[PDB]
Amino acid sequence: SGFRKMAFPSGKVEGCMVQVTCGTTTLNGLWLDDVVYCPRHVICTSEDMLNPNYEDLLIRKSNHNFLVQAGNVQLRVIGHSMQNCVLKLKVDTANPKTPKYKFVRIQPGQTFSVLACYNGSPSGVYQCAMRPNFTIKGSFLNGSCGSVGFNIDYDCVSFCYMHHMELPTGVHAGTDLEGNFYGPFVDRQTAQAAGTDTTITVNVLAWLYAAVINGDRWFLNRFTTTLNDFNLVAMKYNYEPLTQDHVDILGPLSAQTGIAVLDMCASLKELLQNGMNGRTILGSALLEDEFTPFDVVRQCSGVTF
Amino acid sequence: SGFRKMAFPSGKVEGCMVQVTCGTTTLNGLWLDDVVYCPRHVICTSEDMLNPNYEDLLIRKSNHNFLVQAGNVQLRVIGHSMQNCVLKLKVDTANPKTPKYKFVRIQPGQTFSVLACYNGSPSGVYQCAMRPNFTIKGSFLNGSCGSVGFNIDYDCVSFCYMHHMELPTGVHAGTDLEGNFYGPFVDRQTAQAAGTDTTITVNVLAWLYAAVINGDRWFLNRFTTTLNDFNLVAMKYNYEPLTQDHVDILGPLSAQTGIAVLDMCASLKELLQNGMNGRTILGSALLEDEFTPFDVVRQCSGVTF
Ligand SMILES: COC1(CS(=O)(=O)N2C[C@@H](C(=O)Nc3cncc4ccccc34)c3cc(Cl)ccc3C2=O)CC1
Ligand SMILES: COC1(CS(=O)(=O)N2C[C@@H](C(=O)Nc3cncc4ccccc34)c3cc(Cl)ccc3C2=O)CC1
Ligand SMILES: [Cl-]
Repeated sequence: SGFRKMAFPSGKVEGCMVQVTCGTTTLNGLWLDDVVYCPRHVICTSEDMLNPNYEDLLIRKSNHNFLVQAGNVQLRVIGHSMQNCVLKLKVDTANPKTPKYKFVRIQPGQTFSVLACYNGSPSGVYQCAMRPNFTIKGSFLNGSCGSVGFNIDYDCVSFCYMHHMELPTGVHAGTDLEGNFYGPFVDRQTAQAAGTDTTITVNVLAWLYAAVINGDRWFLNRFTTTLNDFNLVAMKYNYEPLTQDHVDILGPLSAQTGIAVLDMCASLKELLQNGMNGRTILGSALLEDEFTPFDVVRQCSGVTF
Repeated sequence: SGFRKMAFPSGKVEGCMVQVTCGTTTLNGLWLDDVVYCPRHVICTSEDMLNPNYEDLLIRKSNHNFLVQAGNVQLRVIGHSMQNCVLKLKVDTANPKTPKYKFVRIQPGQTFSVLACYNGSPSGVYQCAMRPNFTIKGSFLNGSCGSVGFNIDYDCVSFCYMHHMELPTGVHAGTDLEGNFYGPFVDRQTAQAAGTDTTITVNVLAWLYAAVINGDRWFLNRFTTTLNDFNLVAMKYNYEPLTQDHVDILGPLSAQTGIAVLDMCASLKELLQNGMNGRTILGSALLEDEFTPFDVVRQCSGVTF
């Protein structure tokens, strides 16, 4: 029993964190095999940030202009290249702590663990989700650039996010490990704003199933709904549309609890209308959307209470 | 910006997790130097658990009855002894991954990171607090016994909790690393209940300071109060008493935000008597009490390990 916002154990990722310095700028890098990956804005001065010409700035750099530090050991840079918004520094030593890994680009609604780092040193681990507006609600300060997001399903680490910037609303933007930004963002200090955010409906449904598995049913009702009537209602509460894909994905949780997806959809509709009336669901007074169907299956028991 | 329930990086602890098997029972162990620490109930069958005489059960065991597995390597048990509710298995190999460590007994209200393990393999990391009723609200399934709680102080891991059991309410009970239970619990299959819980007042105040640092000030008011007046209010809402020690500990957060601790108490008093009125604080509709004053400072300043 219990249901917590659970992050993956960070040890496999901690062994890859390094500190990258280019002139006056210092940030974090990810050292896998003989390559160190970091945000390309490490080559920028504060006077460059508005409209940087990265190719022009990079062509003026040599290998020895990049200082890479792993613990208290200096790594020797023997090559450098740019792939989209990520800089790849070839080093003379393969990381002995390199775990089995993959680079994956995730979709909105997907969750991951973030290992927040400063000066190549991990300071904390937390779980978060890729918001529908392609931002993440992280906890990041100046110097956290280069911190990564990952999932560790089985023994392989799937890297899905590298931190690049904070937007004026306090939310964060970054790229996949191939340097492609999530969302309509750019690595420039120009005016950029996150689009209107929405609640991840399939994730709220998954979390309602997690509550049934753990013994709670106060929110269920005798009603059902069509998929379209649910979306007509939920979108009036800024909820993302629920697709047939989402309904199919919730199939196993539906079979485990005995509650059809569209019946859980009717329960959600009622919750949005009534609020909780002083009650909580899994220790929360809000509807939680940062647990996917896959997270619920991984954390909860296979036997309903 | 941002504020997350953040756990310490788990890597130093992951390198210590092993699987302990005694007959039919399998659980987790903590391997530090040449000793493996695990719950002493590993020697119990389902019949023994009803009324166990642990010394009598232990005297029957030999070193070879205990199977200890570190990754895919079998460790050789060369001795065994009991300290309170923890079993100590002496092994022929010192753990090469043993970090700098201490065993500390924490007090209610203090927080720690939990590395949830199954079969000696870490599956997740989450942050939680020692509740005033000495239980923890964890996320644990069968096989999680032996999972540990810890904090990191500079480069030293302070082990403070080892998981033993789940109570009927779904909350958890365990011991320090010297086998002393937190709370009025015993290690046996018998009816036990968590006492009435209370809210950790100094922690709610710390979290209100965190919200102010993050630009959430709607709950601030022009009022102040006294320790006597506020403690009457706290007693009424099942809040733990606030002492002069708590006020002193909140001193730095008070100086950083410009809000005197009893100024923040008058905000908390108004929140208790009147609610949030449809508003949230740091994305929560409840008053959060699982962040200590030190956690707020550490996360708002980026301390690394
Ligand atoms: C909105 O103003 C901020 C960010 S900034 O310092 O002005 N800044 C510097 C930098 C940036 O965001 N860095 C940071 C990353 N993560 C969390 C940060 C929390 C505080 C300070 C900086 C942080 C950046 C990088 C790129 Cl690729 C593009 C733009 C910027 C940029 O705008 C103060 C929040
Ligand atoms: C309250 O009923 C439960 C627990 S139990 O299975 O009946 N049980 C087994 C065991 C125990 O708690 N184990 C578990 C620990 N953590 C999470 C667990 C989730 C499910 C099952 C077991 C879990 C235990 C150990 C000690 Cl030292 C003393 C007593 C017990 C005990 O009572 C069904 C939840
Ligand atoms: Cl995805």
